[PDB]
Amino acid sequence: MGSSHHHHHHSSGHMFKYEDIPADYRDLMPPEARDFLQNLSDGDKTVLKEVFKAGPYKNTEESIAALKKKSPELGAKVEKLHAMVKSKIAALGPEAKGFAEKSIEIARGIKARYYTGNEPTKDDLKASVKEVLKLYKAMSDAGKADFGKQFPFLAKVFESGKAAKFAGEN
Repeated sequence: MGSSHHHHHHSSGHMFKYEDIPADYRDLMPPEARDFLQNLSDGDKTVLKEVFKAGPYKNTEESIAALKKKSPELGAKVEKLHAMVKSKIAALGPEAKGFAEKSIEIARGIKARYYTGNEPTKDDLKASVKEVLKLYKAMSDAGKADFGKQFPFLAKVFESGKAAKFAGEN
């Protein structure tokens, strides 16, 4: 008698799959930030949530550090990825930089709560891009265009309104 006569698996079955994310929204994220969850598999995904649910991190480098401790290579995998991103945001002006290191915080948070097991509903993602538009619409034109140099892929979908049709137009 016992739980053996009940369902099996409860805390070892749920696993984030990048293929299960609303593809409309995966279109709204940079290809570089996709390559990672293209290549990243179950075993490593498992440890992301350990870093996330522990925290807290005033910066992503703390998470990179935590990842280097828990999964050495994985920390390097996220490092190189985030480093490139930083290199571009480094080339970004104050206005667009403020948007970058805040909109990505939203976008990353979505696929970060995918890691944790707190999978967002379809309407949660709307909220995500909604604020990036709330910010991006409010930026000065020159700053909006300058964001298109450091992150052309995102500027693309923002100008075309692809993200707009996702948020419900800001």
